[PDB]
Parts: sequence; C-alpha cells; structure tokens
Amino acid sequence: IIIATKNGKVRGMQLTVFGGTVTAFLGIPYAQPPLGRLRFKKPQSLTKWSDIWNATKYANSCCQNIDQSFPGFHGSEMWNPNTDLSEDCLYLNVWIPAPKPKNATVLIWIYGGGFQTGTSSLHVYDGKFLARVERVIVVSMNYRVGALGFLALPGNPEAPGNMGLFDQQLALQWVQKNIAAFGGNPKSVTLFGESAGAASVSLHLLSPGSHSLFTRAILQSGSFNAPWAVTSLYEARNRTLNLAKLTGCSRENETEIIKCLRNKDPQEILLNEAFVVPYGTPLSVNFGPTVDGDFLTDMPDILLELGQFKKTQILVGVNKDEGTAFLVYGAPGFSKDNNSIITRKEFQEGLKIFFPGVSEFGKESILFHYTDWVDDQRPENYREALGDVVGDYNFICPALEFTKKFSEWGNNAFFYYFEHRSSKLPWPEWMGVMHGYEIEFVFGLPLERRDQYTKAEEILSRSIVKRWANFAKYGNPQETQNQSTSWPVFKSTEQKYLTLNTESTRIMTKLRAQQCRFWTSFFPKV
Ligand SMILES: *[C@@H]1O[C@H](CO[C@@H]2O[C@@H](C)[C@@H](O)[C@@H](O)[C@@H]2O)[C@@H](O[C@@H]2O[C@H](CO)[C@@H](O)[C@H](O)[C@H]2NC(C)=O)[C@H](O)[C@H]1NC(C)=O
Ligand SMILES: CCCCN[C@@H](Cc1c[nH]c2ccccc12)C(=O)NCCCC1CCCCCC1
Ligand SMILES: *[C@@H]1O[C@H](CO)[C@@H](O[C@@H]2O[C@H](CO)[C@@H](O)[C@H](O)[C@H]2NC(C)=O)[C@H](O)[C@H]1NC(C)=O
Ligand SMILES: *[C@@H]1O[C@H](CO[C@@H]2O[C@@H](C)[C@@H](O)[C@@H](O)[C@@H]2O)[C@@H](O)[C@H](O)[C@H]1NC(C)=O
Ligand SMILES: *[C@@H]1O[C@H](CO)[C@@H](O)[C@H](O)[C@H]1NC(C)=O
Ligand SMILES: *[C@@H]1O[C@H](CO)[C@@H](O)[C@H](O)[C@H]1NC(C)=O
Ligand SMILES: *[C@@H]1O[C@H](CO)[C@@H](O)[C@H](O)[C@H]1NC(C)=O
Repeated sequence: IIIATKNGKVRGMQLTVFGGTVTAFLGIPYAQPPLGRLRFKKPQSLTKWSDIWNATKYANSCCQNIDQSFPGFHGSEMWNPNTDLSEDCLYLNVWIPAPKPKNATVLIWIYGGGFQTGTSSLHVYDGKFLARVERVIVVSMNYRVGALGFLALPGNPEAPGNMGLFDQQLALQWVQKNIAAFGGNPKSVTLFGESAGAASVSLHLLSPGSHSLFTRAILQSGSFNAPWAVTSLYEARNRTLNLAKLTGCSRENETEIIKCLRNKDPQEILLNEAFVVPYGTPLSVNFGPTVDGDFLTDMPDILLELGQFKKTQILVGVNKDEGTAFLVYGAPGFSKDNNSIITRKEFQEGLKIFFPGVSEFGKESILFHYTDWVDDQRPENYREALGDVVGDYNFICPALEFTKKFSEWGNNAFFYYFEHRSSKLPWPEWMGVMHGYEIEFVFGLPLERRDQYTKAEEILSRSIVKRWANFAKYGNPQETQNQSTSWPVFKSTEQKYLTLNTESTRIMTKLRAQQCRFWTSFFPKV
C-alpha cells in the first residue's frame, strides 16, 4: 500500500468494491504548484520529496467559476467542484486493481467543462469501478482551466497559451515514468475524455510532444474541430486585453501586463473572466486552446486535413440530445421546469442567442434547413429544432467530420451513438439523452445495484465498460462473449456506426447526413 515513485513514496488506501478491493492513490502531485511567479506559465517539473506522501483524499480543484444558474439542483451541481478551489491544483489520481496487476492497460481520463470548469474528483469520474471490473489502471488529472489555464499572449512565455493542455501533457509524462511501479504498462495507455476533455484528446493526437505518451484514444462528445474548441489568435488577444483593462492592468510592455495580472487575486481574475466575450453564449469558451506554436504548431483543421497526427485507433461518439442542456441557459421561452414549447418567433430569437455574430442570412439559412417539417401542427416542433441545431452544430457533425478525416488516413475508427436516457436523470424528459450523461455508464456506476439504476442499465453499462476496456487493451471495442452485435469500423465510404441503448444495439449508416452537409460544407461560409 506504499509505492516508490521517481520523486518519492506515496501511500494509498484500499477500497471495498463489489466484494473485492481496489487500491486508490488520490491526489498525487505531478508538478510544481503554479503560484506567484509561475502563474500563467508552463508547468514545471516536480522535484523529490522527503517522506511518504499521503495520497488518501482528492486534492484541490483548480480555480473556476461555478454554475449557479440552478442552486440546489443536482443536474447542474453534480458538475460543480466537490473539493476546495485553489491555484495549487496540479494533482492526479490512480486506481489500481488489487491484487496489484503485472502489466495492466492504463486508462487516462481528461474531464470536460468547456475548458473553464472541471475537476477529476467528480462522483461520475470515480475510477474504482473500472479497476475492479476490468482490471485496468485508471488515471485522472486536474488541469488549469479558464484564464489561469489558457490565457495567451502568443510566443511570450509569461502567458504563451495552452498551459492547461501542457498540464495534461505533464501528467501523461508522469504515467510514462511512474506507472510501471503501480503495475501498469506504459506501453498500453488510452486517453479518454468528454466534451472539452475529448477535444483535448483530439489535440493530443495532433501535438507531436504527446505522440509518445499514449497509444490509443477515445472521444466522447468532443473534438478539436468543434466551433467552441479553439480560440483564434485574433480573439485570444482581444480577450486577454479585455481582461487587462477590466483589472486596470493595461500597459504597453506586454510583459508588464502579465506581471500586473500576477498580483491580482484569483477571484478578481475569476470575476472579470465572464465579460471578455463581446456577446456570450451558453457555449462560450472564454479562454481556450490556441495555436501557440509549441503545443499546436499550426491551425488544427489543416493538420487534420493533411494527415498530421498520431496514427492509431480511435473510438468516437456522441449522444442523441447533445444540444438540449444549453437551451435553458439563455434561450428565450425555455426552462428545465416545464416542457418548453416555443413558437417560431422564440426560435428565431434563440438563434440570435446561440449565433450572435452571424449575419441575418446565416440565421435565416439555419431556420430554413431545420424548419421543413413533415408536420406543421406539432407543438414541440420549434423546441426540438433548436436543441438539434445546437447539438448538430456544436458536437455531432464535428465529431463525425473528425472521424471521417482521421479514418481517411488508414486507421481503424469506431463511432457510437448513445441514445439511452438515464432513469435517474434529474433534468426533464424533453431534454432527452443529454450532454454528459453517458459518462456514468462508461465509468460503471450502474454496476452498483445499490443506487437505483434499472437492471437494463446495469447490463448496458456492463457492456460499455467491456467494449471500452477491450478498445483500450486490444484496439477493438467488441464484447465477444455474450453474443453481441459486432461493432464495425467506420470508413469514409460506409460510415457505419453503433447505437448504444437498452433495447437493441443496431448498426446504422451515415448519422445526421443531411444535417451535417449543411453544417460542415454550406454553413462555414457565411
Ligand atoms: C415555460 O417556462 C418559461 C420560463 O419559466 C418561467 O420564468 C419565470 C419568470 C416564472 O414565470 C416561472 O414560473 C417560469 O419558470 C416561460 O417563459 C416565460 O413565458 C412568458 C412568455 O412566454 C413570460 O412569463 C416570460 O417572458 C417567459 N420567460 C422568460 C422571458 O424568461 C414559458 O412561457 C413556459 N412555457 C410553458 C409552455 O410552460
Ligand atoms: C459567457 C458564458 C461562458 C459559458 N461557458 C460554458 C462552459 C462550458 C461547459 N460545457 C461546455 C461545452 C461547450 C462549450 C462550452 C462549455 C458554460 O458554463 N455553459 C453553461 C451550460 C453548462 C452545461 C449545463 C449543465 C449540464 C450540461 C453540460 C454543461
Ligand atoms: C474586440 O474587443 C473589443 C474591446 O477590446 C470590443 O470593442 C467593443 O465592442 C463592443 C461592441 O461590439 C462595444 O463595447 C464597443 O464598441 C467596443 N469597445 C471599444 C473600446 O471599441 C470588440 O467588440 C471586439 N471586436 C469585435 C467584436 O470585432
Ligand atoms: C501519513 O499517514 C500516516 C499513516 O496513517 C495511518 O493510517 C491512516 C489510515 C490513519 O488511520 C492514520 O491515523 C494512521 O496513523 C500517518 O501516521 C502520518 O502521520 C501521516 N503523515 C502526514 C504528513 O500526513
Ligand atoms: C509489458 O508488455 C510490454 C508490451 O506491451 C512488454 O514490452 C513489457 O516487457 C511487459 N512488461 C512486463 C510484463 O513487466
Ligand atoms: C519591457 O519591454 C522590453 C522590450 O520592449 C523588454 O526588454 C523588457 O524585458 C520589458 N520589461 C521587463 C520588466 O522585462
Ligand atoms: C454476460 O452475461 C452474464 C449473464 O449471463 C452477465 O452476468 C455478465 O456480466 C455479462 N458480461 C458482459 C461482459 O456483459
């Protein structure tokens, strides 16, 4: 229960899971805390320690703004940090099976949160279930988000950008140098992550400095080519400058601006973070990944287009109702507390809220493609169209387009379509299979019979956990034993994908074909 790592000894605790035992090491540091002179700069390597580090409770989450749009509502506070915020937050967790394995496949979790929110300590990211049931090692890390994590004055190492991504990269390095001690195979490592986490995994596939730190990759409702995932260098400047005047730190020696930003208090930096976007949307990414010339050598859509990425297998997928969650954070006429029937005019105003800097014609073109009903009199028509608009634009079509382009360079790719709504889901029914609500199935939570998941859900989670582990171990997401529908590879020709649900696992072709031609060919032009 003590492990000797490159930098010192760490003590963990033993857990009782499913009449078995999993060893957890919660909150191992992987970098010098980025305080003081180090705020905004790349993570610096951790140097030796004395004693036995006591890795028995989750560490501090990184500084971030909390979602207080629904106080006391579990559906949204389940995503708020469940641990003290602090700039001193660069820590990671390890869950190894007991008895200690010998050469276990490592699964590495990167959480989402629009690059502004997130912590590895959330209940639905607990890795003990996967360690128990599939005997993989599970690793998750905290990385700097928002301005502390992605503030950029490009080239200037005082705030170069992509620091949070470099946090992640530094944890991957740590698994490379230390996981064998824990019983893990450094040579068999799968990144997986969700939303902004998944966009992070995709960018690790492009970033040469990560190519040797993992082998395979899983992307859950996310990819770098999503319209929210990369901040432009034009915008990155506009936004750190807007933070400078907002804290009365405007200068002209650009370095003296950063030094001034280093004497502000985290919450005063947290505070003015919100208003840097001229017109915000529920999908706004105030401070995000930039083309920094260090982590990202070029605009990523071009690296993808030109085959410049790690050649390996990918598992990619999205949920049926990605877009609904965001409607109740700004869309007029919407609420988690009713069925949110809106009218044609409320829909049009909702586009103004989701596509603010977009021409009158572009918004008219969105309405035209999504409002040609079978059925004019259906009252939910506009309500469902605006959910689909946001979901297809922000998640589904980019995940599909990433998967085509990646597979066109010869690697195996597997696409799923999660369409089960969780029986415990706290948001209303009209919101459907929401953004984020497959994580708990991936992580094995329905396997706890003691927490009110239907039996169908238990089996579904059990099959998903198997398929995910078989992808991690063997590059092939099959469940080979219980006579399950085979999961075909995704090719740019066929475009076969696998649906995931409790009734029927079907193989279908060309998800959202007509919707995605609009988004990824026509719409980028207006
Ligand atoms: C569904 O609810 C929305 C919004 O919820 C209401 O907002 C509060 C102000 C209060 O009235 C609560 O009971 C609700 O939760 C309704 O949107 C409101 O609708 C009318 C006009 O459409 C008006 O009171 C407000 O302008 C709207 N809300 C705004 C501007 O935020 C909507 O009407 C409800 N629809 C159905 C079918 O129940
Ligand atoms: C000026 C406002 C900034 C909005 N910054 C987003 C962060 C974010 C979380 N995720 C994302 C995915 C893509 C792009 C951005 C984000 C924010 O806070 N949006 C509010 C809605 C958050 C939802 C609702 C709860 C459950 C569903 C998932 C998260
Ligand atoms: C870039 O950010 C600048 C601030 O540096 C924004 O300028 C403001 O824009 C809004 C309206 O769009 C107003 O508050 C003011 O008219 C602008 N302020 C100043 C000082 O000019 C600007 O909007 C952003 N650039 C865009 C949107 O193209
Ligand atoms: C680190 O942990 C040591 C071992 O803790 C022992 O076991 C745990 C489960 C508790 O029951 C604790 O009270 C036991 O002593 C401690 O002895 C030691 O003081 C700790 N040191 C630091 C610096 O945290
Ligand atoms: C673990 O497996 C790798 C190949 O994936 C092998 O090279 C390595 O020597 C093994 N290490 C063990 C069994 O300790
Ligand atoms: C101020 O800018 C100059 C170049 O414009 C640079 O040499 C100097 O380092 C900056 N100030 C500080 C304190 O570094
Ligand atoms: C296969 O089926 C059995 C029940 O017959 C079930 O208990 C087991 O968990 C299933 N395995 C997987 C990997 O789904």
